[PDB]
Amino acid sequence: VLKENMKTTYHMDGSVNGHYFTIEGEGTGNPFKGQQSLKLRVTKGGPLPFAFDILSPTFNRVFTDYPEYMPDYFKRSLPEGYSWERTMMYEDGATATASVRISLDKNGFVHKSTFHGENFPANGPVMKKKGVNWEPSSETITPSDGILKGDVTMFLVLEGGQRLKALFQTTYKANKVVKMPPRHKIEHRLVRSEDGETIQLQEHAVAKYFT
Repeated sequence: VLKENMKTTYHMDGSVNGHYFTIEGEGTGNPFKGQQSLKLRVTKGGPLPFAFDILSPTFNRVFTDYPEYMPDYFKRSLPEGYSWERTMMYEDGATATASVRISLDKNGFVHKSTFHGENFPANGPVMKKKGVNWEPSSETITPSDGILKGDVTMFLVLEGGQRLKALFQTTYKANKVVKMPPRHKIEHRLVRSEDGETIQLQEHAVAKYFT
């Protein structure tokens, strides 16, 4: 059952510019209100020599506020769950891919991810750890042959105020056949903070039709 207070355990293996790392952590949130808060720790390869923000959107569209009148592909995928694949193309030529499987154990969600980043400029804002936070965004969600496609133009706010642009494209694939929504959008607000060792993420997400 999907709880009003739903927990997640996270495991990520990844590399950025050939630097391998591992992240583990926990989350809690209200999936029906599209709210979640995460506590993440670097367990291998820390301190990360890159801005954590390029990883944060990898750490679950179940935590989206969907109206009753719109099909919720992600909540309908439960308890079987779903997986997703994502490409992230930065305007400076840097590229990243992410792969995630979302499933359940007795305590809540199990979130297992991989992340491969390369060709971020060595003296760019990401390797110099100048990321602050992503801007709020609007992701277009489009059905296509059993899976959903997501398309969102992202802007990472840097120290000093300039913005690094990247195009995110995601495919979302339920582990069973589920009824699928029409084209719509999801409005995101993802905020990163820090508590000593712990990297903290909070996301709010709401689904809406266009117009």
